[PDB]
Amino acid sequence: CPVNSYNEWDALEEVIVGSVEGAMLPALEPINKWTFPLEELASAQKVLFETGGIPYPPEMIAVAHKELNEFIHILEAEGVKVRRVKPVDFFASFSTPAWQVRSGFCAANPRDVFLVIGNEIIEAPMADRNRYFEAWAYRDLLKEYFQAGAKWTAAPKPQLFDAQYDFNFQFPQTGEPSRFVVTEFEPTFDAADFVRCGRDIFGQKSHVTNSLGIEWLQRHLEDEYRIHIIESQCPEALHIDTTLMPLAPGKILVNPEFVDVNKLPKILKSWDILVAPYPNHIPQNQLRLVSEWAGLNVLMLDEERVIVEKKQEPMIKALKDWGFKPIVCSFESYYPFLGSFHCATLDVRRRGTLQSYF
Amino acid sequence: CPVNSYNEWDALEEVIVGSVEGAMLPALEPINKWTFPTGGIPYPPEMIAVAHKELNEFIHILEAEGVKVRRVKPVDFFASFSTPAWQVRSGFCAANPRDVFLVIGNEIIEAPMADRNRYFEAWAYRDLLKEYFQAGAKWTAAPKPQLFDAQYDFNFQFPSRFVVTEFEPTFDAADFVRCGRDIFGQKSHVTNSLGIEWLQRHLEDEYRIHIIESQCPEALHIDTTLMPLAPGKILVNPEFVDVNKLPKILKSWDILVAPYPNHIPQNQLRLVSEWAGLNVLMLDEERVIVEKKQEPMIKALKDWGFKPIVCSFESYYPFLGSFHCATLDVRRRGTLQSYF
Repeated sequence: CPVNSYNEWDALEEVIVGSVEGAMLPALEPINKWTFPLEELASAQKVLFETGGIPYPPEMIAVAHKELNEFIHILEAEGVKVRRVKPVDFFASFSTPAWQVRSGFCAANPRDVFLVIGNEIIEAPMADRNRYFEAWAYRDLLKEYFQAGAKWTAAPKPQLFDAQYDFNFQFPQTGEPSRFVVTEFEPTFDAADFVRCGRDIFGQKSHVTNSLGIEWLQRHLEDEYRIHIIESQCPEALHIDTTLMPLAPGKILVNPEFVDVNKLPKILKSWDILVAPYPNHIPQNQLRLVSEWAGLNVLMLDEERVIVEKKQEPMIKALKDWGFKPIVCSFESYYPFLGSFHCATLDVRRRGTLQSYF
Repeated sequence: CPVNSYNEWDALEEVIVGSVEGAMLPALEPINKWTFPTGGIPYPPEMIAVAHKELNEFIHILEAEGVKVRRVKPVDFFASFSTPAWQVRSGFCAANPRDVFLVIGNEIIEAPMADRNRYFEAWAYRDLLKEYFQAGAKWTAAPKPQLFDAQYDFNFQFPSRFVVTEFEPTFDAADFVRCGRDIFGQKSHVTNSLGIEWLQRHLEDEYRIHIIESQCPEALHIDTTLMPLAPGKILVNPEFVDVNKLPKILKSWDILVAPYPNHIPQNQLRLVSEWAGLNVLMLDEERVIVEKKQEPMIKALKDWGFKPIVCSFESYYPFLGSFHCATLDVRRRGTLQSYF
């Protein structure tokens, strides 16, 4: 079976890599405006439109395609087979009986759309209406893997009625408990709100993943897996792979601003908590949807070799001091497409078996 | 758990029933024209009204027999919708729950349906599905198909051969009938080999799916062809099935060959075949709902030792189903067993 991946670190044999061609800007409503701190909202709301329909600037796609090519060259030189997803018509509008949008998004972030659990690929029930058909660019690959023995399932496709979103939402106060824009109307989650450690999987609630979605995944995986939910302190939370990143058995990288290490699930007590260094560096781009914590979005080729971004000099040094072997790559041109190395990949085959590590 | 159904015959406790409200006529192209003896046109209100009346008496019969009957949500079938690759003028209706979902034990599976107009047909059921999930049910979807032009043979002509191609997995749930650890299915104008193979893999830990060969050139759904009525008793359509070519495993069962109806349903709009009389619903191993004009079937079931419960339902036929099509048995009292 060509699909076999149980965690983030077993020796990487085959990976799907995203594509920035034909990419359309994120839509501001009703989710993504809440990924901006209030002081960034003014600039972002000029750039991003209500329901999509605006392409990424061609020059941004071109520069990102160049760094993507170098990233792929590194992967191949390190012995990984790379499957390049082909663009499709993200510019096209689509509609359901209840709502319509002006375009899709893009295929830059395979990690958001699918979970790989052992020999199974699961299509996520995504809360973002503009991403309703994002699996389409991958269906050639999925049908190939299914023909060769992979399991392939979907969460029920959500309706995404207005009831799924809190239109009175406001960020909590500094004291108050966390809260996000999605409601409990129906199950939704993005796959990248989860990271995989064999029989134990860690997730978070976010602006796209609600309790019903987590409950759905726990029931789907209940025979063999346990899902543990962390609390993020990031008010803009959307995806966990700049917050909590397993690197190897017994080693987990944690964001010091988004995680209170003293409130982490107790199962993590047997592991070494590697607290990420501060980057002292804000990436810049003509659209600015960056978080400074993009440096945590690393990709493990095995328990030792880790791809990390060239300007993340503190992360590179910490990884070396922690015993890893960083392989550096320029990749900040990918950040406006809302991912770095981990977001940009789906690790469909890592050599290994299902174990418990805690 | 409230969802618990392993076959077509264990004592029936809870059922979802279809609705004809807001129904849009079926679209001819590219599937349905090959199944008769892009939408946007409603069913005549008079046709809906008469069907609604007979539907209410069917529901009354079920409730009088101790069954809990759940009704769906009224939704906008008139609305158009579109994907990046295609658009349609409307949906269809919620008259046929049996087509849209498969109930396998405690799991409800949403079918990957080949008919573009039925892409959102699960929407009328989602309040119930979320209730059952909240109460412990498993709830899964086959990957939602793209339904590109490549999925259909537009130059199709009757010869077995069907309109759906092998571009991607598609099936309608009603192309399968359930016998505990063994399930019977068929290829049809909407269910292809990739679709069957998907379901076989999804259910491989506990179930075996046996494929029969339909002789019906218009084949669409198996529940007028092959109908398990009780352990060791299966009703077979003599025109659609060669009894000598049935799966070897059926050797140990009694094959009950359906009588000929000598009756063509009379309606202004006639889209189902004369074999609609096989589309019966079992309330247990003995009580069976059967349509009032199907006098040969009523007599045959009686002689075979069943207890027919008669109901007028021909006004539902223009909506492309009868009793089995119009229901989804979510709970029958029983466990998973082998019957072969």
